Amino acid sequence: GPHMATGQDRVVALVDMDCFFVQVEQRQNPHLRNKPCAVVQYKSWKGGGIIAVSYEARAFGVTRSMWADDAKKLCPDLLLAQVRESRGKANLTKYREASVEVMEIMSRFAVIERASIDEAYVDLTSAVQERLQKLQGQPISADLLPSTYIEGLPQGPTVQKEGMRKQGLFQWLDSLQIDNLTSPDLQLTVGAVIVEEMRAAIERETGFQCSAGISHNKVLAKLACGLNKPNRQTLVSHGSVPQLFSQMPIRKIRSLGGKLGASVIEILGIEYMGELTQFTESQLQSHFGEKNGSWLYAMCRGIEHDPVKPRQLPKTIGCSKNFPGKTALATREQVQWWLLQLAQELEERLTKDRNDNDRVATQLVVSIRVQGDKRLSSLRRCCALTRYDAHKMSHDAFTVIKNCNTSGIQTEWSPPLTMLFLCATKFSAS
DNA sequence: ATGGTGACGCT
DNA sequence: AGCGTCAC
Ligand SMILES: Nc1ccn([C@H]2C[C@H](O)[C@@H](COP(=O)(O)NP(=O)(O)OP(=O)(O)O)O2)c(=O)n1
Ligand SMILES: [Mg+2]
Ligand SMILES: [Mg+2]
Repeated sequence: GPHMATGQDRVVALVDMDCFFVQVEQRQNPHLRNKPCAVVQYKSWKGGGIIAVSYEARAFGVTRSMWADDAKKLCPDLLLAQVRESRGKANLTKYREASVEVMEIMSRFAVIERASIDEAYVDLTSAVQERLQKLQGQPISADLLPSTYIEGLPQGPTVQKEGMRKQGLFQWLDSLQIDNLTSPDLQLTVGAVIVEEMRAAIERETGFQCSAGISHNKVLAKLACGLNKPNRQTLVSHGSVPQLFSQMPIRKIRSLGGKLGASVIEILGIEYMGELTQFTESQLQSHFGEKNGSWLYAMCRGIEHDPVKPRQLPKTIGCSKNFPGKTALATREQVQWWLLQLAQELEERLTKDRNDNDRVATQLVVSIRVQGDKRLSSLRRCCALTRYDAHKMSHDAFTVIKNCNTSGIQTEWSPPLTMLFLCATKFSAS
């Protein structure tokens, strides 16, 4: 009791852009605003692969990974924006640049951890402590939280979404202990006021809307973020965790959406995150390893210690292309031409990175797939990256992979190559 | 024949 | 080092 850590020591937010690549295209092209629309890559094969989908198009059943020809069957008026193609491949520069817009804004508020192209964690603990000193025990108006949901409320003793949101917010604020600066719930609430300001800045300065979660750790903030997406933010308090977890499928928690989470379900015979509380730490460690068992034991109680890492920039800059089915690369000339395309895009991105960010990459990782292997990568080889030169990079890549070629005949490639990937890594200051 | 990414863990 | 998992 008096020695039981409750994992209420930090205020962490996760900001996640709404339908991000679609909003980038809608900002650019006003004709796509407030329409069913999707972003597609590669138009020739079944109208292109959908990679992002506006909320209006989601209502028709359009999803990511669908072919656009198929999505048009569900939504005949779907509008499409296509990813740029340069050097024979999809080029994601525009989305990378839009991501820097958002991340630079967020960084004004707090140090961020870039978790993906469209989301960042924020450790707001310090900012909250400072704002609590100005909010000199004065209560927090609902007007300061105009887009905030308090998960689990309203509860206890209006049939529209906004009415429910407000009732829940009022319950929460009416019970809050504003005179106590160390109250975790108070800290979260001030965290949420800060996130409202951050989200308004993002929208004002970019035109982009986003969702956010506010809780005491990354996993709860991420989970919270998705509860009321789009264009809303969600506060998940420590106290909300038992009910929230009681019906929360295990696969919804970050890192449990794959084989480990499946093994939790299978081995333990459970379905919901809350059901984990019934195992000892040692029991969990015995099935899932020391690190995972300890993490699960705490996480099912709403407790996690993973810090928000101070890192705004990607640690790797990579370029890849798949060559599926019959397009697989079967000649040495093909392999070299495409290694060069990749190397050229990579050179351009690396040169810009070095000018903007005062660093240089030092290692080149070369990864390939051969026809017939059913693993993402078949083979990964590193070499030194000593010059930002596409012909050098492409020549070196070829050098480190050429003995994969089981062909006797000189100019053929066997088995043919279904993927090429160049990744610049091991950055140093410059 | 979603594809083109990116972070991190294990041995 | 090279392989694997998990995810946006
Ligand atoms: N498999 C995936 C997942 C994401 N992305 C890109 C396109 C997305 O717009 C963007 C962000 O991913 P996301 O957050 O998973 N989804 P998105 O922002 O489109 O919609 P929301 O559900 O977040 O509103 O990354 C991708 O290209 N391939
Ligand atoms: Mg998003
Ligand atoms: Mg995201």
